[PDB]
Amino acid sequence: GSEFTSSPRGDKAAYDILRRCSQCGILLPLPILNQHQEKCRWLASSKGKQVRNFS
Ligand SMILES: [Zn+2]
Repeated sequence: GSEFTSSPRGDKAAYDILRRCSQCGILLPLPILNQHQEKCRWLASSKGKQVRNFS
């Protein structure tokens, strides 16, 4: 099988309100997530190397 959520990790009952970043590993509630969204977007936009696209 190739399923997920099948490995040992910490236990909590609030992982649905929190948000996590697949490239940063930090967890934010909601108002502090705005600072992550701007900075993580700026880095991901700036990280543009070996690019090639034409018609
Ligand atoms: Zn991030």
